[PDB]
Amino acid sequence: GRVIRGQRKGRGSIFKSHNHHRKGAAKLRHLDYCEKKGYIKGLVKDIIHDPGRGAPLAKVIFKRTEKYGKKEELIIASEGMFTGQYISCGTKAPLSVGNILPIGKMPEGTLICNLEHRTGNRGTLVKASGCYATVVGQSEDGKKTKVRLPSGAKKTIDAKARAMVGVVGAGGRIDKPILKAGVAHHKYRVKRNCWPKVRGVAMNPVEHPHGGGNHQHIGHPSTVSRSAPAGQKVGLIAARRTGLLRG
RNA sequence: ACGGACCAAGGAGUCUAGCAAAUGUGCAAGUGUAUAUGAUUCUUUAAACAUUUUAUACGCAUAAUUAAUGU
RNA sequence: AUGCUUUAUUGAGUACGAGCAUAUUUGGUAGGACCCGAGAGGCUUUGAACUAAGCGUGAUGAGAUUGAAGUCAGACGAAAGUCUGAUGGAGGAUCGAGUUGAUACUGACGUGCAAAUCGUUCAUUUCAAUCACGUUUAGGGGCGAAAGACUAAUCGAAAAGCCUAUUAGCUGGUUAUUUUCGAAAGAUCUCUCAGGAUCGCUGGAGUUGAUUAAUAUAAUUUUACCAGGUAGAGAUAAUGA
RNA sequence: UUUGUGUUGAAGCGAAAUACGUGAGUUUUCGUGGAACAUCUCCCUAGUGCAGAUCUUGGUGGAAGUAGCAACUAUUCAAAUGAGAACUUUGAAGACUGAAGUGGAGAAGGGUUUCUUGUCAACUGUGAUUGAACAAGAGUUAGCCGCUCCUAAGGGAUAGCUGAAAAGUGUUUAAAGGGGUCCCCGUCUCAAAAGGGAAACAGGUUGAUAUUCCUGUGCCAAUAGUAUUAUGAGUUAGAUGGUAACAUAUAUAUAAAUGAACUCCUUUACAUAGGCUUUACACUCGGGGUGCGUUUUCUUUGCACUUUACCU
RNA sequence: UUUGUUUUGUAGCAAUAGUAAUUCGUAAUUAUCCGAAGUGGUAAGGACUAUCC
RNA sequence: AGCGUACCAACAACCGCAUCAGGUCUCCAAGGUUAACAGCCUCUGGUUAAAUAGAAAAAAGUAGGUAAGGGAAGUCGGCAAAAUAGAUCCGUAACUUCGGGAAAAGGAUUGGCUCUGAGGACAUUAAUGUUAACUCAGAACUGAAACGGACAAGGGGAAUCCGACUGUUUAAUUAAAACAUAGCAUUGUGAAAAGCCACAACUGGUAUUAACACAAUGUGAUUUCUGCCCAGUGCUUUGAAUGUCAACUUGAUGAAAUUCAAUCAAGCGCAGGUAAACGGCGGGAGUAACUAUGACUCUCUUAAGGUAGCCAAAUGCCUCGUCAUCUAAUUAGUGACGCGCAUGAAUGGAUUAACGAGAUUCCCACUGUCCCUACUUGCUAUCUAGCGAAACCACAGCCAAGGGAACGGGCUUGGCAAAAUCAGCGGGGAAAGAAGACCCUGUUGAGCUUUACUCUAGUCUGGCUUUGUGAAACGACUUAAGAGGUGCUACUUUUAAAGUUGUUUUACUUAUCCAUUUAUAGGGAUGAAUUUCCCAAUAUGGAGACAUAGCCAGGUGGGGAGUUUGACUGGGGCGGUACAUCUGUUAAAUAUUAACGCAGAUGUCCAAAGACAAGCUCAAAGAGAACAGAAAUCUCUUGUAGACUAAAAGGGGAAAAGCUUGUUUGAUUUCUAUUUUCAGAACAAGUAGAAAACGUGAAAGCGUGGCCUAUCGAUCCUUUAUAUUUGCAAAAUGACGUAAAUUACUUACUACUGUGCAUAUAGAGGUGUCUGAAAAGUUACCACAGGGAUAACUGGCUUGUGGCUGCCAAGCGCUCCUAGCGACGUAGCUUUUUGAUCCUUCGAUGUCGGCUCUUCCUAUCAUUGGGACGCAGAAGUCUCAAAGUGUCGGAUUGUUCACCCGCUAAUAGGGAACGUGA
RNA sequence: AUUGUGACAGUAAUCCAACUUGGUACGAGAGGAUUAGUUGGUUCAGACAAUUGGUACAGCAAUUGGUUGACAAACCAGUGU
Ligand SMILES: [Mg+2]
Ligand SMILES: [Mg+2]
Ligand SMILES: [Mg+2]
Ligand SMILES: [Mg+2]
Ligand SMILES: [Mg+2]
Ligand SMILES: [Mg+2]
Ligand SMILES: [Mg+2]
Ligand SMILES: [Mg+2]
Ligand SMILES: [Mg+2]
Ligand SMILES: [Mg+2]
Ligand SMILES: [Mg+2]
Ligand SMILES: [Mg+2]
Ligand SMILES: [Mg+2]
Ligand SMILES: [Mg+2]
Ligand SMILES: [Mg+2]
Ligand SMILES: [Mg+2]
Ligand SMILES: [Mg+2]
Ligand SMILES: [Mg+2]
Ligand SMILES: [Mg+2]
Ligand SMILES: [Mg+2]
Ligand SMILES: [Mg+2]
Ligand SMILES: [Mg+2]
Ligand SMILES: [Mg+2]
Ligand SMILES: [Mg+2]
Ligand SMILES: [Mg+2]
Ligand SMILES: [Mg+2]
Ligand SMILES: [Mg+2]
Ligand SMILES: [Mg+2]
Ligand SMILES: [Mg+2]
Ligand SMILES: [Mg+2]
Ligand SMILES: [Mg+2]
Ligand SMILES: [Mg+2]
Ligand SMILES: [Mg+2]
Ligand SMILES: [Mg+2]
Ligand SMILES: [Mg+2]
Ligand SMILES: [Mg+2]
Ligand SMILES: [Mg+2]
Ligand SMILES: [Mg+2]
Ligand SMILES: [Mg+2]
Ligand SMILES: [Mg+2]
Ligand SMILES: [Mg+2]
Ligand SMILES: [Mg+2]
Ligand SMILES: [Mg+2]
Ligand SMILES: [Mg+2]
Ligand SMILES: [Mg+2]
Ligand SMILES: [Mg+2]
Ligand SMILES: [Mg+2]
Ligand SMILES: [Mg+2]
Ligand SMILES: [Mg+2]
Ligand SMILES: [Mg+2]
Ligand SMILES: [Mg+2]
Ligand SMILES: [Mg+2]
Ligand SMILES: [Mg+2]
Ligand SMILES: [Mg+2]
Ligand SMILES: [Mg+2]
Ligand SMILES: [Mg+2]
Ligand SMILES: [Mg+2]
Ligand SMILES: [Mg+2]
Ligand SMILES: [Mg+2]
Ligand SMILES: [Mg+2]
Ligand SMILES: [Mg+2]
Ligand SMILES: [Mg+2]
Ligand SMILES: [Mg+2]
Ligand SMILES: [Mg+2]
Ligand SMILES: [Mg+2]
Ligand SMILES: [Mg+2]
Ligand SMILES: [Mg+2]
Ligand SMILES: [Mg+2]
Ligand SMILES: [Mg+2]
Ligand SMILES: [Mg+2]
Ligand SMILES: [Mg+2]
Ligand SMILES: [Mg+2]
Ligand SMILES: [Mg+2]
Ligand SMILES: [Mg+2]
Ligand SMILES: [Mg+2]
Ligand SMILES: [Mg+2]
Ligand SMILES: [Mg+2]
Ligand SMILES: [Mg+2]
Ligand SMILES: [Mg+2]
Ligand SMILES: [Mg+2]
Ligand SMILES: [Mg+2]
Ligand SMILES: [Mg+2]
Ligand SMILES: [Mg+2]
Ligand SMILES: [Mg+2]
Ligand SMILES: [Mg+2]
Ligand SMILES: [Mg+2]
Ligand SMILES: [Mg+2]
Ligand SMILES: [Mg+2]
Ligand SMILES: [Mg+2]
Ligand SMILES: [Mg+2]
Ligand SMILES: [Mg+2]
Ligand SMILES: [Mg+2]
Ligand SMILES: [Mg+2]
Ligand SMILES: [Mg+2]
Ligand SMILES: [Mg+2]
Ligand SMILES: [Mg+2]
Ligand SMILES: [Mg+2]
Ligand SMILES: [Mg+2]
Repeated sequence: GRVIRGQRKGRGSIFKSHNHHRKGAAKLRHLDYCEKKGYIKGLVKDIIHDPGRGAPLAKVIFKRTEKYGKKEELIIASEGMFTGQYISCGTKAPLSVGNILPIGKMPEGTLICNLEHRTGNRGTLVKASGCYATVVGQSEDGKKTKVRLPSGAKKTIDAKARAMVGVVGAGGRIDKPILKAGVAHHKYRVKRNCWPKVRGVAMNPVEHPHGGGNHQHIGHPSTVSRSAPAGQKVGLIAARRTGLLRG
């Protein structure tokens, strides 16, 4: 047989990310003395667009505290921020949209985004456009905070980790029909080489488990086990259930 | 039924190991001078000549049979 | 126990030794093995000047048609709203040169101009558009809007050199004269039925005999003796009609 | 081993014989040839005897003076040269290409095919005096056109870590290297003759080069120390005008309006579609001047020329 | 510092160059190089409007 | 400063083997007509050359043009060609996703010349002057009624099938209904200990990412829908109640090696979920006031019994289904019907405007497709001067028949047969090209698949090491309180003490691992910014002896590797076993003898159905005896086997080989000579005997399985029996046994000597392909060596079947065998049907039908001349000589065949390699 | 060089209609021949061009675009139409 299409992606030759015009990685600010004792405030200079990403980025300027000079950050922007705005980051910053606070000082019900799942991590969890989380519970002895992730899962975090108040901007962009093949050609042109897609039952047996036959059918159960080797896991992977959902 | 338009040159049961039968030769209860060494051997000679100054190198034969101690 | 005894059975055993060395020929075995002949397998290297996909930097598409939202004006109407004229320039919109392709004649040619060309006809031109140079991906691997397609006239596994004079129960060939003898195409076993081993049929060596109109001998008769259930017959004898 | 032939002609080859043998073959004559050749007296030895294998290499036939020498509209008259002109040169005709040209200028690829002179053994599928064939000599000139410098998609390396090595990765805890006077910054190197980017124009000139040569007029970059003269400005440690938007150094030449560490910004620097508008090049009309053409008839007529670069 | 001009200059380069003509012996002269408008083919600049999961 | 600078850029300087009609990237761009850088003509610049020229000019070709009357009658099919086209002014249906359809369909006009009208700017005063530039309307005249005059330039309409649309594809035979697509649905994953994927290892891709994300599948716009089944196969969830399931570990025994036990791994099992997972979704019988039908009922039965829909559909064999319509005539088209061989719901069902170099039917226009051909132009062909190849070639080229390897140029017998040469042509040379690609064979391959055989990367699970420091709690070996029984003894029975060892559960930080940074302040209270108080004196943060890593062990594992997938055979395959055996016959009177010949049997059975002895006589019939009868049990007569003897068939058997009794284990251990098959090998199955111990009978005797002919198995390995026989490579193991003697290394004698293993001899565990390999499929993507030893055509022998012709006379014909016929039976002929066979061809004889063209036959349809009738005439029927002359136009189908509409004089049947593809 | 003989080989014509005979023969009626004659036609064969039609790069005329200054005369657009 021949190596399957999904196996070739791990070599990373024509399947690497398309990133010529991207603007940089979005991080929080590095944890230091100011955000551990008081707070520090930086000024929003511009909201810009990142070619591969749905959400927009804010360009925000802080003033160096250990030397004379200015410093730059790129941060996922929450819906409501404007150019000319001052935001404040630290353990003692007030509760307002756009500030960055430790999650252990937020009351129950607050909507947060751009969260650290470990302290000092510089933000990993809630980042896609239109997404938010919810603070659901606080530990009685401190030290622990409970949140509800966009997928619906519940997760307990260290209570010193940081997050931004508000929701990710540019929300609602999965409600417009794409409606044309060329529109999707332009969409993935700036992401990676994953489109269009030929389906397995239309191939020959050498190159897919679904190939061959005189009638274009699968011929074997399409739910495969978690333990199958690389060239064989191709249908529905370790599915607990199939068919239309009814609840 | 297949190969062959014509002419000249080339073109296919051999070599080595190991066994047997047949036949020629030498000696004969024996037979074969191994590897070496010797010599008034040294164009030929890489051939030929020699054998350690009641005489235990080795092979095959002179005795068979049995899993075997053995006989 | 220095085991004994006629027993019976077995040995490639014994009963006053024949062997060893050496030419040559022939037979069967291994080797390139009488000569020339695969489809394949393995080890190590070369190629993206063609073509496939991604990426960087640049360049290119005569002319014409249609007329979306927005805007100005006029007419109705109690409100809500509705009618007519112009302006405007949207769309994987329409026709069509060039460019990019290849529907039909199942046309020409088919010892071609050409190892895919020529003529007319046809599809396509603001977009999933076309071209150049640079750059990434290398063989059981790559690339594929998917035809087992393409990867230098080579792809249901590229090209180059070695292992290698690989192996073939199968096709083809196998070179001076005269003289003498002269077949088999049955049989047994066989992953055996286009093969092989074994018997039979043939040749060549050698000894023992006969050479005494004898004896041994004979695909022949005669004399003596033996065994048989086919042709014929029977159905009033058995069985079955 | 024996015993023989040859310049008074060996081997080989061609045609033969009142010749021998059942036969394969021996033997001899004449011609050509010009230097070696046998042994049958008996033995030894081998890469030792061809009609074929779509056998191997080389040479030669019938087919046969045959198939054929058909795209791209098309040729004619006279003269020169020459041994010899349908396809070399000159003049006169009739025509084609028709700016999306067999017109001009470059890239990839080629490497002297370029030029002048000579010249025809072979080639230029008919001819050939022609030619990109053959021979002998020549010809390519830059501060301003390019490369060279920058960085891109990317390639190769360093430290470390893997692996027997060959090789694979490329900061993954390097006392990394460099630069601003001791302190700061901080891996190296290559990859674009269409992307970024100091600076030039016109006329003339050769058989063959030209924004490169000649003539004239300009521009850009660089230029160390010491003095001396000259130009100009400023305080007698740094000038003025305007209410403002902002402006001012015109000396051969608008050259000078202080400003260290440290810090911020701008230019380089950027997609597509649609119409409106401006300037330059292009084309056209009517006057003036100059040359040419038609002219039985008509035509104050038909055609050509009437130009002006960078730089200040 | 105000006017039609006393007046020149193709603003300098620049006519000394180029082009089209007419003469003079086997290289020199001389004359011209100037008045008003249309069409929109190509190129570049300007101020704008629109499109993008 | 250094390096480049000539020339070509295709037209002969480049690549294509060449001076090849091919391929190959950028910039400049005039006049006329026009919307136009289109087409046609022209000025500047370039050229007048092409591997040749002259003459002639017929067949045939190739590229073109025209054609009276008809108008698709041609053909599989309107293939090719024709018709239409620019602008302006009118007029436009069904249907529809309201955007379209649309250039729908249709109608009228257009030259030239002479005129009229309408559209701007500027500067002096509603007046006056100076000046453009191209468009658009109207009118009169005019001409062989012509005018987008050349160039350029849509045919349209009514319907059916498929795909929604723009897009993509097999470079060089397939451009599509195939792929893609938006829309819809399902699955996995909260992260540097995560999902999917790469790598030998170290390390990487997605990732400059974070559920509105990345990854893996299916279906394929909109509209309206998406039924029932979790039994099977997959996937997935719970676990010490729970069976099975490794290493390690612990215990018991033993001199030890061993041996025997026990225990919370994952898997499977047990118990659930899931169909927009793979997939599935029934028969029989009766019944309503005429028939017919079956709302209704009864019955078998599944995990569930095909629901909404839809149909002789690109899906229906029968089939050219039945009805209607379209035509003159319809295997075609459309609309209906439905027990549908074998329709059906994201394997998507049913529809659908717009779109398409997609598949089909009809209508108008148009025409040389056709009736039915003719004429004409260029370039070839032709003759000449120059120049000048190749394929192919056993030898060569007239026929008829014969025989022959069954189709001859050569052989036999005949016909005949007279130099040399030019141009055409396609009957033959079973013509050329290529070691047949279909079929079979080979102990020759390869690609692909899987619940074929054997393995393997990856992945999941357990142990040991890496691996340090404290604590607690439950066990278990080591002690003390008992119901009982047992023959002192020998064993379970109640609650803390013993030292150690173990599960498990926590705490610590320094091993180990991860993250962030410029390793930049010890814990609490849309200007510029640089020369306080209290509390204590490993860069930081997060995990932590768990991960990770190394060795070993178990599960899963077509993702991957290697290999296999019998023989016979009226071709192979499917069937069967004729593959190891046995009875009768074919078998031709010794013996042997074939076929997928004929009628059958075998892989067993028996403590007696084996051995011996004695007594007895069987099947059946007749007569007779209470219930008793056709048959119960009793006597008597007759009785050559007509019974019985395990199982096929054949042979044998009467004081027995059969039945009934009595006693028994000869169905026992060892050895020879030999018969059957046959090589005169094995196995196996038999015959005659010898040595030993026994049974039976009074005894002579008989007995080594079954009255005779079938009833079965090598090497290697394993397993139990036998022995006064052996071994384990320098030696010993009963035993210092028995006698002496010591002052010890003393002397002599003996059949009998550790665990475990090996070995000799005998039986058993099995190979049925039976003289004995551990073995699944597919190839329509295909390879190689061969085969006319072997299939798919023509030809050859045969003639069952197919077709045609005879003989006899029951009966038909009102009557009457034979005008015309002829049942029950019988003899032939032909090779225009289909079979049977396998002789020729597999280093190749082109495989259906039509079109075209010639010739042959007669078994005569018409035309010529006759005979007979159940013959008035007319019209016909049977038959003789006879092959001279004819034997058509169309609708449907690829058709041969068939069927219908027509005309005719009649619309006969056949052959020539199933005549005829250079 | 003219005119001839002619062995042998090839060979060619075919079928139909109407009318008269005749509403006759025959027949109860209904119906209704043969044969011969006349005038035409189908298929085939061998020629031919007075008439009709087809054909055009003899010829004459008309005309679109372009080009010679105009008229006249012409030419190009592979045969412009
Ligand atoms: Mg496919
Ligand atoms: Mg597979
Ligand atoms: Mg499908
Ligand atoms: Mg052969
Ligand atoms: Mg041949
Ligand atoms: Mg030779
Ligand atoms: Mg000898
Ligand atoms: Mg060989
Ligand atoms: Mg192999
Ligand atoms: Mg390339
Ligand atoms: Mg590319
Ligand atoms: Mg379009
Ligand atoms: Mg073509
Ligand atoms: Mg063709
Ligand atoms: Mg396929
Ligand atoms: Mg070989
Ligand atoms: Mg003889
Ligand atoms: Mg053979
Ligand atoms: Mg007998
Ligand atoms: Mg008889
Ligand atoms: Mg000699
Ligand atoms: Mg000499
Ligand atoms: Mg030889
Ligand atoms: Mg030869
Ligand atoms: Mg010729
Ligand atoms: Mg020439
Ligand atoms: Mg032309
Ligand atoms: Mg021209
Ligand atoms: Mg043009
Ligand atoms: Mg030259
Ligand atoms: Mg020259
Ligand atoms: Mg020549
Ligand atoms: Mg030269
Ligand atoms: Mg420069
Ligand atoms: Mg880079
Ligand atoms: Mg560089
Ligand atoms: Mg540049
Ligand atoms: Mg030059
Ligand atoms: Mg130069
Ligand atoms: Mg040059
Ligand atoms: Mg080459
Ligand atoms: Mg060329
Ligand atoms: Mg040429
Ligand atoms: Mg012609
Ligand atoms: Mg005409
Ligand atoms: Mg006509
Ligand atoms: Mg028809
Ligand atoms: Mg027809
Ligand atoms: Mg057509
Ligand atoms: Mg329509
Ligand atoms: Mg489509
Ligand atoms: Mg399309
Ligand atoms: Mg193709
Ligand atoms: Mg095609
Ligand atoms: Mg599809
Ligand atoms: Mg999809
Ligand atoms: Mg659909
Ligand atoms: Mg289930
Ligand atoms: Mg378990
Ligand atoms: Mg199925
Ligand atoms: Mg139904
Ligand atoms: Mg239908
Ligand atoms: Mg029809
Ligand atoms: Mg079904
Ligand atoms: Mg369903
Ligand atoms: Mg289905
Ligand atoms: Mg010619
Ligand atoms: Mg030749
Ligand atoms: Mg013949
Ligand atoms: Mg022949
Ligand atoms: Mg003859
Ligand atoms: Mg022929
Ligand atoms: Mg073959
Ligand atoms: Mg072959
Ligand atoms: Mg294989
Ligand atoms: Mg496999
Ligand atoms: Mg077979
Ligand atoms: Mg006999
Ligand atoms: Mg008897
Ligand atoms: Mg008895
Ligand atoms: Mg018995
Ligand atoms: Mg066998
Ligand atoms: Mg056998
Ligand atoms: Mg296979
Ligand atoms: Mg045969
Ligand atoms: Mg017959
Ligand atoms: Mg042949
Ligand atoms: Mg052939
Ligand atoms: Mg043939
Ligand atoms: Mg008749
Ligand atoms: Mg008849
Ligand atoms: Mg035929
Ligand atoms: Mg026949
Ligand atoms: Mg053909
Ligand atoms: Mg045919
Ligand atoms: Mg033929
Ligand atoms: Mg006429
Ligand atoms: Mg005429």
